[PDB]
Amino acid sequence: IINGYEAYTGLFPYQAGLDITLQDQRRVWCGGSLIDNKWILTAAHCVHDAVSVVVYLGSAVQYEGEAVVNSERIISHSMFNPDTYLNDVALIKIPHVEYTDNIQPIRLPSGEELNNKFENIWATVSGWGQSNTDTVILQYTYNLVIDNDRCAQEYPPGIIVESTICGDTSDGKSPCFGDSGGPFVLSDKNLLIGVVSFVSGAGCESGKPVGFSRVTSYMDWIQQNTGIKF
Amino acid sequence: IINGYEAYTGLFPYQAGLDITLQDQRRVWCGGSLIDNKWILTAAHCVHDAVSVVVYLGSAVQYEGEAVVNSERIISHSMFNPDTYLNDVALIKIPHVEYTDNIQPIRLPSGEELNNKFENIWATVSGWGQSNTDTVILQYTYNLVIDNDRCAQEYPPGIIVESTICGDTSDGKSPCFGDSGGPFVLSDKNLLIGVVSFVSGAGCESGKPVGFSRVTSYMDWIQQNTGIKF
Amino acid sequence: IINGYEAYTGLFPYQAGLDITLQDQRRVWCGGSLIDNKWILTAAHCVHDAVSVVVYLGSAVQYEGEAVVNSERIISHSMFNPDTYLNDVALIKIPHVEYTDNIQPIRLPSGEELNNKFENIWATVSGWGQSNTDTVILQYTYNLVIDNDRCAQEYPPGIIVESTICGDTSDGKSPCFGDSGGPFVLSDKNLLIGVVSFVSGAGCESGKPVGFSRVTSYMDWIQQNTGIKF
Amino acid sequence: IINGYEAYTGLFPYQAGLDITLQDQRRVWCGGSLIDNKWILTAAHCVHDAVSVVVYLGSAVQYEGEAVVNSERIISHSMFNPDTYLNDVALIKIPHVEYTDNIQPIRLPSGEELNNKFENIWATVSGWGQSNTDTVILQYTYNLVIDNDRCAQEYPPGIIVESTICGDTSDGKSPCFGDSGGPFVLSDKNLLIGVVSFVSGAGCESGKPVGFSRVTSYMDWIQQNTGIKF
Repeated sequence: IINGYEAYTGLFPYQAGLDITLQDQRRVWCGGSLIDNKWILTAAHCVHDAVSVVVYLGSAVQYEGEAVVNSERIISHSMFNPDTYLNDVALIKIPHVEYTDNIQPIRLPSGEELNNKFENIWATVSGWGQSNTDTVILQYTYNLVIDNDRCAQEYPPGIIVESTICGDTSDGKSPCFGDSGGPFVLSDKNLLIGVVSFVSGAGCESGKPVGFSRVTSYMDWIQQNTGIKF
Repeated sequence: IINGYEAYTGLFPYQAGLDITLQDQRRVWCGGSLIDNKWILTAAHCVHDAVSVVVYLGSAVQYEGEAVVNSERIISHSMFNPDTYLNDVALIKIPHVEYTDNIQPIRLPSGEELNNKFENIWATVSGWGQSNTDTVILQYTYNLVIDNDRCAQEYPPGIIVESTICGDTSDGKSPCFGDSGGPFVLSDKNLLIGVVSFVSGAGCESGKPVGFSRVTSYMDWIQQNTGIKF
Repeated sequence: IINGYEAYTGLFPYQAGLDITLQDQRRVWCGGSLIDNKWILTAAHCVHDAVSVVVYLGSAVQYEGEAVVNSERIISHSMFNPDTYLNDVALIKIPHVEYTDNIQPIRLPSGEELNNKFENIWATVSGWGQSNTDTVILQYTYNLVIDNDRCAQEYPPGIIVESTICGDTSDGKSPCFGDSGGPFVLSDKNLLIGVVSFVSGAGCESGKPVGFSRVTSYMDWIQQNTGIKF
Repeated sequence: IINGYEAYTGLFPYQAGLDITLQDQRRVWCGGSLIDNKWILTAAHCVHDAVSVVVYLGSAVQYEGEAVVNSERIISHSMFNPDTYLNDVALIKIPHVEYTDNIQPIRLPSGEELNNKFENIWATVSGWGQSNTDTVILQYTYNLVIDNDRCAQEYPPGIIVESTICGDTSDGKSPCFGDSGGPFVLSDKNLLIGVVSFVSGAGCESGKPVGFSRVTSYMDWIQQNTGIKF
């Protein structure tokens, strides 16, 4: 997160830290959201070629956690398109983790929330991605959700689709590399509305909107693959 | 590095820490070696699909450095084979950095050294890869160089080639994920003999040898691409 | 607030901005908390000698508000002691303001919360007081609540009493001049636990605890003077 | 300033903005005049109980300056009477500031000017006091200097004395709360004749005269305390 603020342990109890080992032996970092005792929701671009994932929960300090578990299964969206970031969502199954004061799930949309586009709403994004600073502490910032029409003109045709939700970064506060898969949340409602998916080709300090996977568009996929009815 | 020793600033002044941003926006970590004021030698598997790299020099703390520089250009071996790790070498051109107590280049082999296979010599490998400990301090260990024949027996046929140099990890001391691109050095000679290339399919704690790109095999390529004679 | 972060309009809907004119004609700024449609809770040191107060509500921008009203009456605690800051609480009666999306009351303690000391809890403090920066935007930070025994040793004898609640500023984030009267809140419970009362004689960047009026100790006074049963 | 004109940087290069921290920890704003590279002349009612002051010079924007300096010492008139505003003058010693296009000293009266009462001359008053507009830009207006006799008739007996100089505000243009300590200057002569001292009990919009400390009456005190001869 560029120009973010430091979180303390317990502030974002649903935040997951993912230490990912790829098929090519590289080590990648991504964020994720705890949506159930046994499930983490993240971005497909983070784990589509992952071999294993160490999941950190319950701490603002990177590579630390009140619970540190290994992924049991990775379910990357089958129609994920690497070129357009279309369908950039994935589920990581983990051993049952008991909720505590620092480990709590984030709520997923249901009912009417499924038809809400959340335009012009301030949401909170958090992660351990690149920042102007040198810190291992979880950072966060607020981004205003903009309408898809305005967002679509900031990217090449075809990138911004119905299943995309964008956050404005015109104030210089923005998710950056390493924040991928992280939660975009309506704090008031403890509701997950997006998953950090992509930053503009212009970079994190371009003032361009950041793209997120619109959670309401993937609720069927989530329920079907987790078997959980949210 | 699993079961390694803890380094400190100034101990390995040729060690580069690479914070890599990939074309797919993922953030990757790799090590490298300072071979000239403007050049870093690392593994092709680390940066073949990278768009930019932040280079940390002169500090044993991960993501810290006496000199923090951005890559100006990345030259990855055009004949690199992702499947076999053949020709796993790359160069990162950086803006001229002045050598200090904590920032020094490592010697590259020349003349007769170019014909040495370095069999049965203890070499030092260093990096910030997985260590089974949550530390941000650079680790290192000594691995014995074994002959390619003995090493080939431990890998699928065709993986270990003349341009591969292996380090034995039977002591249980071994480079691991995240150490990729790191230096394999003959300490007493201050000579670079290998670049961390691949771990065994069995993992880091299997006592299997680790493969490195044999530097003597790429000295022509390095000189061709850097325009520097050694 | 020193080393705080910027709030957006609607983030802290209970925050009040007070533009105070004193008996000596000086113009002072203090924060306050909206506790009812007709009442603002602030510090006695801010208004004990005030002639009039302009109350700003509903905006993160200083001197701006969705509702801007004038005080009708000021009720400063009769036993306020200027020398020790004992009983540093005051009520400002204002014309009925209707709650909106950006103007909401903060909840006051009741029942069991009245016996809770809130030790080792992270609370949020906000205001437009002195900051390292040049900004008219409301800032906030988090301070850990410490026990009174630890706090008492950081000040001359007699300053820290039962009715005082302290926040730790050892991380360099702290309320500063102009933040006086502002809210110290348990965000999770939307609960007001303290009113910014005093900074150490050593200043805002001393790392010394900041004293707040412990709201639970003044609930009777509040209910009796507002006539409202919380 | 009520009903004044908007200034801009460089227009009143002698204007000082004072962010004052009081002994009671309250934050107060007052204006002042740069009379020397190391001295600011202001009102005693502003700083008699102050512990420190941040001095803003060279900018028309409140809390901004080409030079932002901290007070080194504050000398308030020892015979200042809070009840009558008698001897309402103070000096703030600051670290030597170099004059620029936007930072220049104002002339102080000497010789014959010391005997001039300046009756019936238009003087310019400036400040960031209350303006019935939410602006952060310095305002100014012209007020006619009236004779003390005419002025005394508008105030309770004994308030207007020989060391008081009054400005008529019958046009509805008047200094107001927050303008305290500001300069009252004969523009064409670049001469300081008064320091904003007090507004009428009737308020700023009553057309009553505003009292200023008559600078010619304090020239001896200023020289005594600054060790500078004018």
